[PDB]
Amino acid sequence: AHIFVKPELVAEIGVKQLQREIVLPGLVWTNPLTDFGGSKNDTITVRVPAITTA
Amino acid sequence: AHIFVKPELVAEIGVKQLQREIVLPGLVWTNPLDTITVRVPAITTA
Repeated sequence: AHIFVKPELVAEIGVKQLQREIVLPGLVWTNPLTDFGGSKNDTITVRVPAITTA
Repeated sequence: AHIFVKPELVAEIGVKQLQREIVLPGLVWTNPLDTITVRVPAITTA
């Protein structure tokens, strides 16, 4: 029978892998403490004030 | 290897111990002054 030699075409019709929408990083508390360098063991230990009872 | 001398930073970021909200005082009849007496007016019949 008739046999033809043809290329193998490749196209990008816009399909892809569906992925999550980024929401979480904009919500949590980011960077209250910055000077991690210049502190022992990379720790910026936060103080919490004292309360008392009468 | 390399050794650096760094201080222990202590910073306050607004985190504080959670405390109650003062609501009850001001809703109760307070009388600044040893003791005080309150006189209730008399009522009668007819």
